[PDB]
Amino acid sequence: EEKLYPNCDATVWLRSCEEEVSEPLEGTMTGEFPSWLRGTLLRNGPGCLNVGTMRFEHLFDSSALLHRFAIDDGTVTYQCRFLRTNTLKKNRAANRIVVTEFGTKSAMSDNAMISVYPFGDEVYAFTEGPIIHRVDTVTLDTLEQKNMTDCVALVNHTSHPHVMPNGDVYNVGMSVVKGRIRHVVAKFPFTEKGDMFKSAHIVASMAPRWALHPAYMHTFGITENYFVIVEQPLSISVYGLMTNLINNNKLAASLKWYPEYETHIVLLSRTTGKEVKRFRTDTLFFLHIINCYEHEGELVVDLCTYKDAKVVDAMYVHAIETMQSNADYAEWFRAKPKRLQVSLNAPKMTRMKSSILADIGCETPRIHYDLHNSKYYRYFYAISSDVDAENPGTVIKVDTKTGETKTWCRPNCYPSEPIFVPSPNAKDEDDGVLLSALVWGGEMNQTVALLVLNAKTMEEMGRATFNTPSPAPKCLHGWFLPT
Ligand SMILES: [Cl-]
Ligand SMILES: [Fe+2]
Repeated sequence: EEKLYPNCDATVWLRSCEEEVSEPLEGTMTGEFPSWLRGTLLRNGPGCLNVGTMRFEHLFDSSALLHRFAIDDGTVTYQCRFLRTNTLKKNRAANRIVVTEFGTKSAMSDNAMISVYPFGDEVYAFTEGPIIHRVDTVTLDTLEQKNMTDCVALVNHTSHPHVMPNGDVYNVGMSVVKGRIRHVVAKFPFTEKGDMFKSAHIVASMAPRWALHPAYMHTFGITENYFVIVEQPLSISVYGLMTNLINNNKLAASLKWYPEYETHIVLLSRTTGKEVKRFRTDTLFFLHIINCYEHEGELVVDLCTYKDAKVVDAMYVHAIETMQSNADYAEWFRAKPKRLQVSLNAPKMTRMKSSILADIGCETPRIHYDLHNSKYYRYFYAISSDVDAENPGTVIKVDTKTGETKTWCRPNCYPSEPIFVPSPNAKDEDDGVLLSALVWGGEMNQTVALLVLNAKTMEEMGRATFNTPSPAPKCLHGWFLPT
């Protein structure tokens, strides 16, 4: 009758928005918002498990729900609107699940629920299939879609492209070249006058370790001189995926875990586009690389690591529903931030040094991205990933130099991925604020807030709180657009 994880309400993930907030909701302000903070926080995430009388069976299948916090002069409004995807249209028309999903068989999907990223002045919602959807940054209307297979011959891609200071976008994905799978880096070059998608081209590539079992990757790294590919022993079975698509099996069965093999860190030259170096580390699974950089002949790769890929199994609806009696659930979610380090001049297949960055589980990490991505940095921000923590909704700041942590948490409160915004006359790396979207657990399922933390102290500066007309689903990733 009793809970193994009494301080954790996993059912914050199991909500369906029943009514869109199309018109801006006025927010109840507490504390003191920074007056200088002006712009739009966009969020994306799962937002509907229901499809007529049917129900999705995995969280990754849940319908993409966009969120908008408009911030100006200490006032904040809230909106949320479903992304108008092909999958949503087809499922709603049929009033049932007619598209095969990651975790659900139909009775490829374009449910771009993972993230939102800027391509110049435009913003696109992503999943890892090749179709992305443009989003109106004011109204959350779904505008045109783009097909990355048509655009640059990507059959799939990560939902976490890298955005350069000059506006250029890089992303990694799979491409079939002369009947063979290759991992490729696509570049979407920014110019005011041009079209980033029209001028998109492949700038690097890499052969998979196993020709018909290419490695899955959710993120990739970039340094001054290299694209960094972390090739983990979780693979997509080409024939498996084809089979499941034909026979209408959930596509998750396409993933294969091979723990007898190690993880490789592969550097592709930004100059030549070819693999130039490769190193080894332990068998691990990862989703989010924190940052990569070169410093005085050393390569640094910071990422949030698991021992295996069981976190995927943890996010089945049934697994979430029954987690309070699951003795292994916390271990499935057991992530640890690690620094992988090696000399750039070291021989090929040298083992990397692997160090823990902090003695606390971290996920959905962010940094002072605009100034520190691909470069030396000191601080990252994340959310606690320990299911069995005293408070599993902790916002964490890690000082990578010292190992010092600073935290913010409140009872029954579940903050999102924190996004860093620098202060107007910023001197230091952590001279700014964190924006986080809050939901609450238990029966407090129709309240959302924008939290603003002081990045130096991790103290709450201010908060805007909203009530939604229907259940408020928990989001995944976002982006801040300054005015
Ligand atoms: Cl607390
Ligand atoms: Fe992600």
